[PDB]
Amino acid sequence: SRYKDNRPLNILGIDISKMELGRYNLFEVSIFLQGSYLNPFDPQEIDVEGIFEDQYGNQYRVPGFFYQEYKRELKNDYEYLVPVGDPYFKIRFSPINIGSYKFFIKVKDKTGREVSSDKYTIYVKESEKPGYIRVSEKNWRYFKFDNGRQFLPIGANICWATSKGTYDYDVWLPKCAENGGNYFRVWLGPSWATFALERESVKEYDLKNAWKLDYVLNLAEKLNMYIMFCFDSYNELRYQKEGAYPYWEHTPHYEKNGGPLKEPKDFWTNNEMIKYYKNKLRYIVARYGYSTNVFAWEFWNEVDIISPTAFVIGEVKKWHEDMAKYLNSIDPWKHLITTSFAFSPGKPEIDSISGLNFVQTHIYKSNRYIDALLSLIAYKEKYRKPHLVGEFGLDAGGNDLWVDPNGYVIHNAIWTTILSGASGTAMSWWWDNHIHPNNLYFHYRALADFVKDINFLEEKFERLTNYKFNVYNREIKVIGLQGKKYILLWLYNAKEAYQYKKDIPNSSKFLGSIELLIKPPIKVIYYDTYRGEKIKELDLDKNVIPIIEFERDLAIKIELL
Repeated sequence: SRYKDNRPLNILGIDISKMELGRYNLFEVSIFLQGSYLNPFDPQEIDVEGIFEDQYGNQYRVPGFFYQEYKRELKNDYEYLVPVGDPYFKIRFSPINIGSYKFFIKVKDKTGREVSSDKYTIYVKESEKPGYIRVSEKNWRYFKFDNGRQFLPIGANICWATSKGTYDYDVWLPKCAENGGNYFRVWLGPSWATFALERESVKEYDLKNAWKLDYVLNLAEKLNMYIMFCFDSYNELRYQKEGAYPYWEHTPHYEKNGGPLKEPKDFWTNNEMIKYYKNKLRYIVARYGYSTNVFAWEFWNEVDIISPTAFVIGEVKKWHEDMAKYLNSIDPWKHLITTSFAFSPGKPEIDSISGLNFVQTHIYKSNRYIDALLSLIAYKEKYRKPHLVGEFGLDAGGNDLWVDPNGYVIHNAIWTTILSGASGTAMSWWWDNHIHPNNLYFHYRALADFVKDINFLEEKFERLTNYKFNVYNREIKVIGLQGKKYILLWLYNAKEAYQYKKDIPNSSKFLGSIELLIKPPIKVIYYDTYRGEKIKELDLDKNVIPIIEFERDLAIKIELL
């Protein structure tokens, strides 16, 4: 209990960030106090709250959190954080309405004593921020911002850094954002992760790693990127003898390492573990919940491949139901909640839980993965909520790096997923050893520029269904969406799309045609998917679209006039 205090409870000082703020901007309160508590991360020992009320009567109860300031530096090839000052408590708020707010601070410690601040007033003006990310009420396949604009996630997994820490995100994130990326995913476990909160203990959280996550979230705010926070990964509950990067023997949950659990099965029902896990959720909401740049809370990376001794489907389902209910109840901003599975079809018993707002797929497959993606997207429409292909690659073993230096695999997957009705792009692995060093960002730029001016929420897109290819001596296939006003096609050469040896394709002849069930007149735009630019525009009085010569794949945007 390194942060214990044994003094009578008293507020010693309050600092306020700024009294005039924009909608959805951060309003931060610093609270210096003394009190009686063994563990500042445990609300039964000390409970700090900010109570906010807008002009319209809406009330927000925001949990406070323990904080240490650091100053970062680079020591050759690793990040080093120097503590600045004593630790203290913070409250982080974000106003969803404009106008005036009144707020006060309340603190209670284990002695039962309670103290309060007096009431403060702040004023909120309109801003440019679109708000929090929600499921669209117009089309449950897609996400929106509070202001009604669509959110189409484009990006990749960027789940941890090297020893350089935040200095790696300083490089990766601006490159992503300038190439149309607006999304990434970070890991908050296991203990070795850059942002691991439970690093030494499941009862107290790592203030250095939490500060790094602050930094990366602040960078995402500056770049208009939105983050999925993955709280735990399967490795934590997998025994060494089971392989697949196991970590149970090293995890703080295990009694051997100071935790409450004798075996990983007990995670789901151990009373002490459940209490600590709720304290962790409270800490995460307190420290990061304000941010509109948190896209989603994700409980687990691939929970189905924890130890088979630990996976009891009924217990895992009840735990997800109960934690989703708890998290929603304490999160003033009601962020989206999800979880993930290694088994590509997922677990319907868990995916159908109402408290999980969208479903995910992870898939690593080397052969005919375009058809596999299309099949999984069609299948999971049964859940009537958005579907994110949250991990994709050729092989979990890392063959992609030497098989496909040009990123054709990534290219094929991001076009297939978007034009099959998934909520966003397939999210690649290998950010640090593949995407960045091979400079694969241009693939995303081309795709983002193709889709950005379409409002997916209102097109009533359906997968293309009544088509007729007329092509001779080539095998061309199509992935496509048909809506009220646009038809979007991705055509690929079945014999070239899965070969990765050739240079990036570097378009005047007629190849063939595709006939669609549409009413002319139409405008046809041919789009180079590697250079990310229009090749050709064509007005047509009949429903037969010519296919121009292409090497690997080609995109076509058809507007019904």
